[PDB]
Amino acid sequence: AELVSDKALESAPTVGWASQNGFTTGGAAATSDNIYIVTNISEFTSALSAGAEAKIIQIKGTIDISGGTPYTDFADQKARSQINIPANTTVIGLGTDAKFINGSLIIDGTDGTNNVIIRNVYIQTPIDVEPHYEKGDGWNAEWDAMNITNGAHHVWIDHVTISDGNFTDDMYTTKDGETYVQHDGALDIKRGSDYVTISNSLIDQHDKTMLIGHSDSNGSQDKGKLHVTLFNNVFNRVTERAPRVRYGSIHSFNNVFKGDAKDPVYRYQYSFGIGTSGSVLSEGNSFTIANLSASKACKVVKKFNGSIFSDNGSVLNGSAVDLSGCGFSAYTSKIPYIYDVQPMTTELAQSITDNAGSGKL
Repeated sequence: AELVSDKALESAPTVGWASQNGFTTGGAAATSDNIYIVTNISEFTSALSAGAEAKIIQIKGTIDISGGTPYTDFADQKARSQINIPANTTVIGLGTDAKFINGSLIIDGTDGTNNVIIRNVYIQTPIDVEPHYEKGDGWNAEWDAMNITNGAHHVWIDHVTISDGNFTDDMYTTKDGETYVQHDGALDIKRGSDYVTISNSLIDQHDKTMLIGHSDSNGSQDKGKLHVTLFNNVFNRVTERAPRVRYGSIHSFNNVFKGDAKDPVYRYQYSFGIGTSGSVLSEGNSFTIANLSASKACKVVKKFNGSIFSDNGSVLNGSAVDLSGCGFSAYTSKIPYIYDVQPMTTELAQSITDNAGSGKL
């Protein structure tokens, strides 16, 4: 097929981990026969089967991963909804309505997957039709919007939007006196994955959001990996976990967080969650949390089994913050790439808001 989106040939920016120890170029080097334009699930997987071949897959309209047939059970959903992205792929949205629904975009590096670029597309979080019951922990949903696992590396998420969509948590029903939880995390990055850059993206309206380093026992595999750079993104109405990281080395700068500690549906808990052996370097970020007094600024960065967190020139409700008294060790590791962290202002944050997410490339 032909190439419509001209920016489809782009590679991740010099800035970020996805450009360290190798470049992320997706299917740029795709041959004309590896340049598709899918409009439905059949075509989508049909193209994706080019496997490790350089490919440019253009999304036109909404792709209903369910193919119109709702999932009968867990098996069914597992079987059909987990769409895999093969190495050297560039999934780019066309125009403003590039959307995916009833599924999960999986970047599983078990078969060597690497060098992926999901760009300019909306992914509405999937609804698990058969949540497991962890007695004492109640109902638990299974699928995310996008999962990067099993060593996957050199992935670039840009102008992507992950949201709950037409089905938000306040629409949950209740099964056996418990709340039928049908949403898992929005974006996951686990089991050895590395070199990831998320930019100009929007995660809006969701509970458990981004979990990096799924388990704090997996250490050995996760140790010294999971380098994620997040900049110019917007986390709006997300309950917890901008990055909630174990082992990882998160670089979140010039991002826009906006929520409300008393929201009716997604109550702000924190943004950065420093987990076991995790480290986060926050800079020039904008934290606009309704109902959050400056005298409680440390609510934005919560501890777990970690401590390495450093922030620079970020703001809470339009004014400089000081997380220094929150009790964290300094981020001593170096950032290999060169970068310009712009001084966060109302203009900037306002600007970042306008250009974050799909349909705005």
